Amino acid sequence: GSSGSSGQKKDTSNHFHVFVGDLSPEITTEDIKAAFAPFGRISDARVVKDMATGKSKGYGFVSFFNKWDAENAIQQMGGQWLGGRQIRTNWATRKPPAPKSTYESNTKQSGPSSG
Repeated sequence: GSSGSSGQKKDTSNHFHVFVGDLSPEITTEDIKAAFAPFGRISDARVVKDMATGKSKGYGFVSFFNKWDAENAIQQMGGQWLGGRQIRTNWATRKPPAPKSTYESNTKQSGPSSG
């Protein structure tokens, strides 16, 4: 059959992670997995919980194997209702762009030598 395994790396590096918030107080990890299921194949997914009481933090995270899945969800899901309340979605992590670019030739040399 056609090769290519689903995910042979325990680390979530080649995946597209998505931030999720505004979740209801009962919304579990399975609620999120169900909600984002029709948008793509999920691997990592959880409901953030407070480290002092162990109760719902309000936010969660999801991670899709392909970009197109995550992109679709961020746009569409960001305004939909889950558990009877709205939710908020965006990219879990990003990187800022560079300011500007130019070119130069200042780094000249000669090196009158042989061997």
